Amino acid sequence: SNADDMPANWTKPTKPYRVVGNIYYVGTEGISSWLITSSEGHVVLDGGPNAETGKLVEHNITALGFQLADVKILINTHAHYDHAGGLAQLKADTGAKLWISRKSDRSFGDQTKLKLGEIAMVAHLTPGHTIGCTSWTTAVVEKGRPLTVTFPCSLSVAGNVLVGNKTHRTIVADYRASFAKLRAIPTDVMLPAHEEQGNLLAKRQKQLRGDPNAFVDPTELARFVDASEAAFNKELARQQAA
Ligand SMILES: [Cl-]
Ligand SMILES: [Cl-]
Ligand SMILES: [Mg+2]
Ligand code: NI
Ligand SMILES: [Zn+2]
Ligand SMILES: [Zn+2]
Ligand SMILES: [Zn+2]
Repeated sequence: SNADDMPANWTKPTKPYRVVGNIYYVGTEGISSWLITSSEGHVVLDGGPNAETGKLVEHNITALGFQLADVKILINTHAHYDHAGGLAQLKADTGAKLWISRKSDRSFGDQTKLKLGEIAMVAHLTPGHTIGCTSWTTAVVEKGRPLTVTFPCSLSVAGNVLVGNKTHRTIVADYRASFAKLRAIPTDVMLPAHEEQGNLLAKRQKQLRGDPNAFVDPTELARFVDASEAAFNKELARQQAA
């Protein structure tokens, strides 16, 4: 069965940086983690694949000039190890409250609003890969220009049973509804959970060369959903033939 070897870049350090507005990238080369800041405290979304990368996230937060003690809320895209594995370490070292859609401190439902000072975020449940998959949205202002931001879950089909799933019986219908929900979200800035899903490394280089809108592409979430759904369709067709 699945050997769960980790691609090398999932645990490879990369320099943290400001993306847009009050959103900062603090993850690894391959696995995203995001710091969203306010004068009343910060949110961290995802923690990388293990306790060691959770420590790396901590040090990226403080390398950007912020205080770890000011992290107040931890959130998640989906609760598998590659995105959630570092959250327990961050929880222990920050005393922050861990939000997880229904060890967690608060459950939440679809359209839940998270507010912390200037931070306003909205959870959009996007079940499929797991029943708890959560995509997050927010908005920022960058050089006086308003921008909408979406943190989609991974839209993965890795290890999913799509025909005769006895656990998640509605899995195919959930995926298809989640695809539709994500398409219906206007999104100037898509910030995905894996580097290759957003070309984040190359965008960071564009930014260092002076591109002020390197992360802005209002068509990208539609293109990501379309690509994830094509891969979903292919895997579904394979499992149906077998
Ligand atoms: Cl996913
Ligand atoms: Cl994934
Ligand atoms: Mg827009
Ligand atoms: Ni389309
Ligand atoms: Zn997963
Ligand atoms: Zn992943
Ligand atoms: Zn998902």
